[PDB]
Amino acid sequence: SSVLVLGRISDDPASHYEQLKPLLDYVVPRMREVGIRRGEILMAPDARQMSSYLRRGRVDWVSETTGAAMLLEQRGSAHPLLMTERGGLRDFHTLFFVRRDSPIHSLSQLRGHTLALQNASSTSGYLLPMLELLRNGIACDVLLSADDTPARGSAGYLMVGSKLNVAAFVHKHLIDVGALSNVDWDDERHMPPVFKRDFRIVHRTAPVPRAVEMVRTGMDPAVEQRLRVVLLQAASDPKAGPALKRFFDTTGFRPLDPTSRRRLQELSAGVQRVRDHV
Repeated sequence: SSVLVLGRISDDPASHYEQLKPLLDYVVPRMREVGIRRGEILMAPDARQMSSYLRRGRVDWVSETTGAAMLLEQRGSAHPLLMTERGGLRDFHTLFFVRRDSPIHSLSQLRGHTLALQNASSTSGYLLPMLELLRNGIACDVLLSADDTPARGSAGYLMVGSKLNVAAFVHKHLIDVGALSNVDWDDERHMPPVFKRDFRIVHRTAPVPRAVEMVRTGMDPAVEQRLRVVLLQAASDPKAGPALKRFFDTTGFRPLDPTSRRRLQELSAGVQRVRDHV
């Protein structure tokens, strides 16, 4: 009530912490006029724990990619505050990549082969590629280990965790295909040029909005309204520049409109379909 709790779903609380605190310290002062005296960070390992936190009022505000955000909205636990823009981009998309020497030239040829995915909360590294497979009728069974092979006829996926692991498992001939975002592709820490030069892109998904600020359901409306106003004016405030750079390189927030509302409804439909089948 008197505390504002910011978080996100995170498999790396050590890095993500420092990405959240600066913006929080910018925001908290500017909320005094609606009750807020202080702030805390509270991350969670997955969507299900974050969702519990949200419903129990232990977290108030999260910044998420849009697939992950819909996982939270589906469980009744949060709703969108603003659309968020990162690295100058409103949208992003997933691409599937193989080694150049691979026989694979199209999504349809994932059949008989393995796919590296990230973790169940990743928009670009799990939700969107699984959705893509569903749309194309490509069965994709979970594989238990890198020794396990798919059915002849189906793809199979292996959860490798990190973005770097997706690149490194495929580079080293351990798994046939990898899924990463288009942003991830041009980012050298997750797609090292030494691996990239040995990869070829074989499929692209349709884009989705890049990210969204979500707030817990039950948030007091004047707190909600004011958090919205504080973030909206942050992009243009010099005093917020460093914090926004730290906050996953956020370069803009904007209100919701009929388009972004529709596109999240579509993406939520797809996410639910991924969840219905996995």
